[PDB]
Amino acid sequence: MKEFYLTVEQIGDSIFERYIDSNGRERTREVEYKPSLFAHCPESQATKYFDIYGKPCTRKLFANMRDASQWIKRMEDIGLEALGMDDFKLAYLSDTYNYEIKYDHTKIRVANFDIEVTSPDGFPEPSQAKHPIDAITHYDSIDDRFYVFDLLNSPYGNVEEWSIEIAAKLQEQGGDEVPSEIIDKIIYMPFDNEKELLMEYLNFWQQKTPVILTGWNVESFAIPYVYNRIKNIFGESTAKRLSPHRKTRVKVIENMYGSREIITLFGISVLDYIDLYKKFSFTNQPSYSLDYISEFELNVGKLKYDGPISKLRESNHQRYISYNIIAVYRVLQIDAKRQFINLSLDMGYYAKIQIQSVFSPIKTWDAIIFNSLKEQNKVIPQGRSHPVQPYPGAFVKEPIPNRYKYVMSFDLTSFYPSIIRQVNISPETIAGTFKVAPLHDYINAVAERPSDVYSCSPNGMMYYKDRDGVVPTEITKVFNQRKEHKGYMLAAQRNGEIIKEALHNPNLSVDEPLDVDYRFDFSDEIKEKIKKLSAKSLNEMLFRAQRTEVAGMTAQINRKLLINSLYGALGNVWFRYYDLRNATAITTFGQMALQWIERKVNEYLNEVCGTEGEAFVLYGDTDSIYVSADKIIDKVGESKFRDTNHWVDFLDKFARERMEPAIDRGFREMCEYMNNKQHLMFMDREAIAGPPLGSKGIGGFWTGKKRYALNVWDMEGTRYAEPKLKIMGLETQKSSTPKAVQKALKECIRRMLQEGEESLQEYFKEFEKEFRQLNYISIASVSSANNIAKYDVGGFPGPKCPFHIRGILTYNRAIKGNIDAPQVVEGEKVYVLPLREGNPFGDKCIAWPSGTEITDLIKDDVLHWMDYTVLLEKTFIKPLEGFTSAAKLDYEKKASLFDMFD
DNA sequence: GCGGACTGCTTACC
Ligand SMILES: Cc1cn([C@H]2C[C@H](O)[C@@H](COP(=O)(O)OP(=O)(O)OP(=O)(O)O)O2)c(=O)[nH]c1=O
Ligand SMILES: [Ca+2]
Ligand SMILES: [Ca+2]
Ligand SMILES: [Ca+2]
Ligand SMILES: [Ca+2]
Ligand SMILES: [Ca+2]
Ligand SMILES: [Ca+2]
Ligand code: NA
Ligand code: NA
Repeated sequence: MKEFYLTVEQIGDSIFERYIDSNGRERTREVEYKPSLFAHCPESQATKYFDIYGKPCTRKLFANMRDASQWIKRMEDIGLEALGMDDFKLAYLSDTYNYEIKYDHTKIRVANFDIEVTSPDGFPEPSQAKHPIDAITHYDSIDDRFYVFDLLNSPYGNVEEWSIEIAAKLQEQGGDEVPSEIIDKIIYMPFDNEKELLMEYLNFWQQKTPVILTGWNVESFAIPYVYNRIKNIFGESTAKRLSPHRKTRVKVIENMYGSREIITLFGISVLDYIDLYKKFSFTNQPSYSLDYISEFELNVGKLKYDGPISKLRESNHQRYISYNIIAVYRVLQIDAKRQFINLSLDMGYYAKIQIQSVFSPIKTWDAIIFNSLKEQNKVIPQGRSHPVQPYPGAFVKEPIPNRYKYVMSFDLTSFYPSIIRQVNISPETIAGTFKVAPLHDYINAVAERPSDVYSCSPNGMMYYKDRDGVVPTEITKVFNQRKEHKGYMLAAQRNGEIIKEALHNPNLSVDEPLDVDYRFDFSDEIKEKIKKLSAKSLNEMLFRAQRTEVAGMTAQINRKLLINSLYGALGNVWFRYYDLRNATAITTFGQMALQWIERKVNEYLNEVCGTEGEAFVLYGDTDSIYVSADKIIDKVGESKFRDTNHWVDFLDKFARERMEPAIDRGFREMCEYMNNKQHLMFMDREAIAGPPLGSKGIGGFWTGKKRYALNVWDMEGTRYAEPKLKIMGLETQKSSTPKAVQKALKECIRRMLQEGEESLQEYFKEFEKEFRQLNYISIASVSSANNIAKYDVGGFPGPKCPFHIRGILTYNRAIKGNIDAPQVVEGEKVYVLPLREGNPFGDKCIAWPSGTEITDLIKDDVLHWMDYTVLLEKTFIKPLEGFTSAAKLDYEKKASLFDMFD
């Protein structure tokens, strides 16, 4: 096989590289890299290098890397540009690996670990590291083993060895329910004392030095605590053994009171899974405890234990260790589903960066573009200092707040990247400019054709139609990867519905789940068998179909993020190719493209459906149009339909065979208008919404911009077994909205759209009645908690103190001085509850860390003074009033003169 | 007292 790097670092005039050789062995080489930078030279001076603009450049080799840096600084003083890749690690990887990297992940040592630190002094600050580490579970992906380091003797209690026999038993058997599939992969190691533990961990660390280091909050807690604990005990020199190059860097962001440190272990790529999750999951959770996320992602039970964590080791050391092992495994399970590690490796080796740089799309694109330009023997420009400037973006149509029975939406495939490719927008493809007419002139085609020679954007920019651009070239390749993975995803979704249909007629028999590749559509042979299988087989297949879809989702939605982030990078002053001319060219073209096709779609419908002058497009956001399909249905009449599935098939056929061609013609013309390089405005049909046939449901409604709900039957080819609700922006979709209210509001909407007003009022009356019996957690609001100290004036709310921040200050007073009572962490999210007047807490509300039960110290008191009617009004009533008034409905039966009867 | 205009904060949707 071909060789591939693992981690690269720059230390002085040396580059430290860990890599896998052509035989598969992990090695480490120190290279005194001689980097080359460039400078402009006379046109006379013959050369092989030219900048992206065609200006000749002379290559300049350097004795070492510090020399290349001192030269960059000297060129600045002179006021001349120093071209080339300034980040020498990237240039080295580019040189050393001048080919597409095919990596073997089984050769990459990915390490998952978690530590336990017992502390009566509240949360054990990693900077201080004053409490003994009493447990470490460390999973190694090469060995496929869980290495457990267990401290039996501590100043905070002496315990017996942990039993793997008891750990394997069910909770109900007094066991700990460690998953049986890892029982044989656990390697247990007890220790007489902490020094022996920590020293044995260090030697284990060296024999199996992790390349990728992940876990839950390992960067924020585990890593800095282990580093600082070892430093306090064995001195810094030993604490540096965590780095394979013995070099670490302690970045200080102490954050007011206390000390927060950002420890960087050179030679190791740390990918904290909480950071991978926040960037790549595309969810917003009310809590980010591993327990909460595990339950959300895996549908597993919450790791239950009796007392506080600070006493779990002494009271139940057996469970203490078991939960530490399980926690490590939980992250592995989440990754097996989400596959963020795999995505990071993909993006990492594709771009040729340090793996941990996948968090930075700008670094990612800097490397991709640089490597692309390096092959054509081209020299990249120098990064410049730019001032930030506010510039506009997408167009959002203001909707008329109302109900909408039949709705059909259309969306443009990868809008902004397509625009980049269509117009050939790139730093080096700029041809010139032109005098612009107001945007509506181009939209209405009243303006004059900008150019007959170049590709144009209505922001005034012109680009070459015949030259290939680095940005369009590289964005196209990643986009092609995205289209591939989305196809796999959607096929699994289509197969997902197929299983859900067969689950209506399960076949009582003992069978095994069929061996199919869910990334591809089911064959007729496989389809036929599906309707002849049991429930044990079908439900297992539904699981695998969804795991395939999730794997496809991760792959497609994050390559989508990467390419959209390239557009965004063009508007960031830290990007090497920052250029508002290009950034605006994208957005302004985008604004034109949308409102152009709004007019074109209106015209095609007004005549072909008779009534001319009526607005069919009711809403639009950036690149979508929501078409009112009432008149389309009425032109045939609803009577000519067998069932709901019939007219859904009808519109599906109507949009596919009639609408889309007209839209294509509209974008063919616009492409010609702007004289673009290639037509790539592909608007396919999105959703098909409407009430079930012959029902009293309203189908859908809008309350305003980015706030609507639709009863959808088909979405991008996928025909749902049961109609799925498409809700955007409404309170049901916000993490700040309490769980029970999310359900209640959603059920209100479902009835609103599917069943009608009468059903809504029936469910409303019932919910209001039983509302007060809901668990307090499920009806607590959620909010991020920033700048707490900023609003903390002597334990009391300062001026303009936010509601939730007020709730926190109330909480701090209620648990004053009482250590071991959980503290609210600056930046994390909190649950919020209103309090009735005259409560002993002395404030409008209270707040405590989300994902947790409020401390027993005050829990019983809080449950009493909960203001239910306030919760009902603010969180449930008020948003529901918004929905109903907009759709012109009532959640409560109004008073009539008929009320005078019995 | 209390609603309307404004601002800070949070969280959604492209
Ligand atoms: C979601 C999102 C969109 N956008 C911009 C660029 C997108 O082209 C435009 C529309 O995004 P979307 O229409 O939501 O998705 P997409 O068009 O990019 O690709 P597809 O629809 O096939 O899934 O909005 C961003 O800049 N950043 C984002 O995070
Ligand atoms: Ca723990
Ligand atoms: Ca159980
Ligand atoms: Ca000993
Ligand atoms: Ca789109
Ligand atoms: Ca869209
Ligand atoms: Ca099409
Ligand atoms: Na972090
Ligand atoms: Na069947």
